Amino acid sequence: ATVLLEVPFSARGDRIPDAVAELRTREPIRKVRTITGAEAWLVSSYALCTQVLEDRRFSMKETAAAGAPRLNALTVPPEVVNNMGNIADAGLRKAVMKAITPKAPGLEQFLRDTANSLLDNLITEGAPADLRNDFADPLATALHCKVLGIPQEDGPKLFRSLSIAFMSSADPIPAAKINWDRDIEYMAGILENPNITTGLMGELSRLRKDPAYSHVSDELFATIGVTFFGAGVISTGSFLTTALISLIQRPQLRNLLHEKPELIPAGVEELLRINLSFADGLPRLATADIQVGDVLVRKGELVLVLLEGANFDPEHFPNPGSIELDRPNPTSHLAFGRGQHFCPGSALGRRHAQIGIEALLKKMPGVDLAVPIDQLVWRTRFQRRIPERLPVLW
Ligand code: HEM
Ligand SMILES: O=C1N[C@@H](Cc2ccc(O)cc2)C(=O)N[C@H]1Cc1ccc(O)cc1
Repeated sequence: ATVLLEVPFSARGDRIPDAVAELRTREPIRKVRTITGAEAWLVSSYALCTQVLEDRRFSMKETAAAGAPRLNALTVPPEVVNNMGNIADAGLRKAVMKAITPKAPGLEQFLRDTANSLLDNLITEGAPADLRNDFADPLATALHCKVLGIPQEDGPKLFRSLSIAFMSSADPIPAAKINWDRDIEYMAGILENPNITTGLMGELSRLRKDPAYSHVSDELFATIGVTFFGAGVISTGSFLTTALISLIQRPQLRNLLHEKPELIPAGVEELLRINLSFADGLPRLATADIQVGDVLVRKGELVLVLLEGANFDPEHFPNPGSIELDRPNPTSHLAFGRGQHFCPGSALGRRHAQIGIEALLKKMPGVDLAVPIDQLVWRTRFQRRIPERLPVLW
């Protein structure tokens, strides 16, 4: 006798498990057990993943309902599971979106300058270099401080909340609340700080005192700062780190992008498509009985949308494991999700990775792993797959 298939399958972000293609072929929606002991439906084909993400009756907000089957324990207050809905209801969606585009004057130059400075420092120090802790994550952190309008020197402490905030735990995490409450206090102080006049927080600070927003809560304004910093920094730092591994393990592609940096955007789109950074399926709770393939999902059941299930589906992306720069459907992957919850930072995430990779290939055209790939240490019970250190030489 065996127990019900458990998720997630592997914390390794450098290879997709054979099980994903097996499930997709044989049972593209099937029952699994999560780390909390709950049962859930794991969806692993492009067609079914898109169906679930495009049907609002599969609800993110409702995953926070008391007594629901859970993927993992909340690390934020339950109301924050409705974060984007709260932002939209407050009439703040357009302003938040506008503040986090990569198109602000000087922002891309700041990204380039920061990436180049980080790389110069690594070169000065000598190989081996850690491309996660000393490149990708600081680049993500510096970017988000700039985007938010907050001091660069405040980034590191905010960043250090993230190894706990983005845990994927069976049980509540006391440290997550300590850090959350502290980080909220910090953002509340930022809103009251007359020096903060630029970026997302400068704009929220002005809107907070505009009569058209007088009944939006201070709680929401501070929450937007903490959540956009955290989701943006964890997602961009983790994606760039694992994309760097994908590229290092493809010297022919690495050389092509070095020789023809104008192909970097197409390269980054394929790196997004094959990315294994999301450690868990995207969770939704059914709010009605809904037919998904061969399964009638019942009201109150948990559904997990496996992004790599969709993104490696050969019926949508032929030769799915191969990076191909000339696909006819290159942005149709689900790396940024789909539907109501489509990533609001997608353009910024693309630009962070493009500029990071452009700078790395210019400064370190000979970049390679400095340890056998199996020696990377993959973070466990986390909402992202990332190596603890990424040692390289050049
Ligand atoms: C390569 C980088 C990124 C990747 C791969 C990524 C991926 C995703 C995905 C898959 C979702 C959908 C989650 C779901 O449907 O349950 C999402 C949502 C979200 N992301 Fe991103 N993200 C990235 C960068 C960013 C950035 C730069 C920001 C902000 C500065 C951001 C903020 C958010 C927020 C607030 C949501 C929730 C949206 C909603 O619920 O409507 N992300 N992201
Ligand atoms: O619960 C939320 N929390 C925040 C994201 C977030 C989670 C934890 C944290 O410490 C900070 C931000 C949100 O914007 N919306 C929801 C849904 C969500 C969760 C994770 C994620 O990567 C994206 C969306």
